[PDB]
Amino acid sequence: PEMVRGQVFDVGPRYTNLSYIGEGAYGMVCSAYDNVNKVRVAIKKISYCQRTLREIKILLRFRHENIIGINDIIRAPTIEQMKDVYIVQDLMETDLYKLLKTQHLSNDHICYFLYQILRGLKYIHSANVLHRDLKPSNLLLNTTCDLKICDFGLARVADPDHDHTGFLTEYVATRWYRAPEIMLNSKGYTKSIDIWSVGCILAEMLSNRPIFPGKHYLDQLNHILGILGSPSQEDLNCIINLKARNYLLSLPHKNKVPWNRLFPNADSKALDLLDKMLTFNPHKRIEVEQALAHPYLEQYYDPSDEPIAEAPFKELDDLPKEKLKELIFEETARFQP
Ligand SMILES: *CCC(=O)Nc1cc(C)on1
Ligand SMILES: *CCC(=O)Nc1cc(C)on1
Ligand SMILES: CCC(=O)Nc1cc(C)on1
Repeated sequence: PEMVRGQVFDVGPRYTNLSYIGEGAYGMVCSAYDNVNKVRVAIKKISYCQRTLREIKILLRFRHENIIGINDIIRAPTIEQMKDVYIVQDLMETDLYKLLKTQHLSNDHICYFLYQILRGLKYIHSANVLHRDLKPSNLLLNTTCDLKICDFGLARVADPDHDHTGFLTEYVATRWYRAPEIMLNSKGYTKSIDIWSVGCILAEMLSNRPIFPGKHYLDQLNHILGILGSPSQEDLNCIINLKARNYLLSLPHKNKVPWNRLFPNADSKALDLLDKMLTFNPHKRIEVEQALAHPYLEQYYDPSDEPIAEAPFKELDDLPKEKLKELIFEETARFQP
């Protein structure tokens, strides 16, 4: 079996000429030459977690141009022998995190990237799925700037009727992209949580810097309020939880920072859409289909070419380890000879 940085990376004879790419959310990732399709591919070693089963089930069900697919899964032929799982995907030149660290984006690139994010998100939301961890590093790009959403490890089926929670409830997803309501009264079980993340991504494309780089849980909220300003009476009245509402009432009045002052070189239509995605009240926040129909995206908008899922998708953290391993074995069976 082939080895990489003194660690087993056992992808069988189909995949050769490994090159270390780096570490991702799951472990070691290499490119390899796929001797069947005659192209280099990306391979991630997984070494279970409910997140692995969630990713695999979702990615195998979805089929969309702006969502990363699974090309192949490598594992031992039996549960008893199965230790590692290798997930083979299209090799992508880069991701939006790397690109923003190094490259200024043209307005045309920002518009095209945002279109493709929203086009992919339309499909995810049409399947009643929430991604819940949208951020630049989870947006892959190829050499021609085709964009694909990845990492469904934190995804959930939407459940708005069970979204309410108390103030300061702990949350898993990446802090800088969390909607204000996560810190106040929301479990992140509604589609509006993903639109906020997209808004944060758009702002980050406009300036190459994260818009709300909070250093800890509550500081994230105070970055958001530092730009949006104090919520209105109406928006406060929507927060029925007293601890959350009284926290907000305790704060000094903060003025809204105009978007054109934060992003003086931005397209005005981009800033109108940004405003609508970064709305404090999640009930007032623009939805994915409205965002696609926004004038900023008029060059691209074509709802007949923005497909939806054939059916809604449909738990994991309630199962013992032996049960989760058995389920991963079953979900990956289709790739065996
Ligand atoms: C879905 C995100 C992803 O695949 N990212 C990644 C892989 C590597 C090696 O670094 N980032
Ligand atoms: C708290 C009341 C509220 O904001 N609800 C609401 C607003 C909109 C557009 O839809 N529901
Ligand atoms: C599917 C994942 C992927 O292609 N990841 C890569 C590729 C390069 C370079 O950097 N990350």
